[PDB]
Amino acid sequence: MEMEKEFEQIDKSGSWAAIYQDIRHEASDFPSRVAKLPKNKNRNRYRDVSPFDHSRIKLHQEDNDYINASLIKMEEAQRSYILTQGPLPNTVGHFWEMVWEQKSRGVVMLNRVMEKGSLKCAQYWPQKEEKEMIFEDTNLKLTLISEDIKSYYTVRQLELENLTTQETREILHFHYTTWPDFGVPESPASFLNFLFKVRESGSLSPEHGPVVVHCSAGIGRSGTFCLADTCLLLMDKRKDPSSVDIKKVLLEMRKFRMGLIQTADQLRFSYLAVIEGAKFIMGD
Ligand SMILES: Cn1nccc1C(=O)NCc1cccs1
Repeated sequence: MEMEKEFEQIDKSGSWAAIYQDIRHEASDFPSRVAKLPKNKNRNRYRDVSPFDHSRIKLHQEDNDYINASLIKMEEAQRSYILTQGPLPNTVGHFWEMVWEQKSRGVVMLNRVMEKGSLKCAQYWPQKEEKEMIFEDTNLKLTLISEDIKSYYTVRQLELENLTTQETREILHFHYTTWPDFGVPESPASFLNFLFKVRESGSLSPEHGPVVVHCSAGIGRSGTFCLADTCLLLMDKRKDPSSVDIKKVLLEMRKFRMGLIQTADQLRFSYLAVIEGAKFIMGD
């Protein structure tokens, strides 16, 4: 079926939970043996969220190459994304090592450091220009260059230096700051505006390594971001945009990381975002 009318048909029939459970039943199951080794327990935020072995990002290190991060490679859309958990106190150096080694231009953050009165990820970037951060375990230096605070998101320019070679690179930090502590946003308008700002920066384009996207577990809000982006790109590429099947795209992405889209409310929000986004693209 088309998307917008499949949408109203699920609303009128109140069957979002049943649709979402079907997706969960059909999703791929692949091994995640490296994630479950005992030496990696303090590298995982949640015991039930792990990268598959076949798609995990490897650190360029001979001691321990493990990070909780996955490469989502979308062949028809010609887009790739790295989805990862919010960094932990003992993995902030690994996180920036990955950004460096994978040649990423941008980092997309969809959570606040504290939500619901608890810490959802480490404070992994510097908050003042004159107070830079040094990660001694991976030999990197990170400096805040500029910060632009808007009503729904903040954009930061960061300098990442590899202290071993003295090479430097500019990294863009796109921080969506207004996702509610409970539920999903009422309107997708500010989330779509944010996605378009990430696109306009070049961070999603083929001349750079894959964008790094995270929330707390790296599967819920993070899944919504890449699902909406890929679906809109396919609607632009195909002769028949109504052929794009958001459930099929989501199942394809779940071949690369488990659990993408965590609730039926996030599934409905993803439909809403793609539907509204397709009108603004045109041609309107
Ligand atoms: C050390 N350890 N033993 C078992 C599990 C862990 C662990 O590091 N878990 C992740 C988190 C640490 C602190 C906040 S979340």
